[PDB]
Amino acid sequence: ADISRAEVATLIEEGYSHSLLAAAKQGSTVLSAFQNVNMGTKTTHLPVLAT
Amino acid sequence: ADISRAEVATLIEEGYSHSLLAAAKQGSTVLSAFQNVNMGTKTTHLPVLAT
Repeated sequence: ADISRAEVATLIEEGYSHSLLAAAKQGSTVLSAFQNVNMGTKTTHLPVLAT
Repeated sequence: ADISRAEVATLIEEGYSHSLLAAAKQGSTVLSAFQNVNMGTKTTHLPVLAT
């Protein structure tokens, strides 16, 4: 007869590590490339020179 | 049985922005390339060597 690894049960604990549990978040490209314009309503008009 | 956006009509105001209504004006090239001579009268004579 013997002592197997399965004969010792939860005297053998399993560990945990968060060393692989991170990812950098990536923002919107267009929100950093261009001016953000605040709005107060669904539709904003912008006049532009045309001739 | 509900209020759509088109059921509220002009209780919704449309907005305006001038953030797109600007342009730098471009000067004359010949007035920056060459000497600007201050004239007091319509005609100035300049003699030049010719032979």
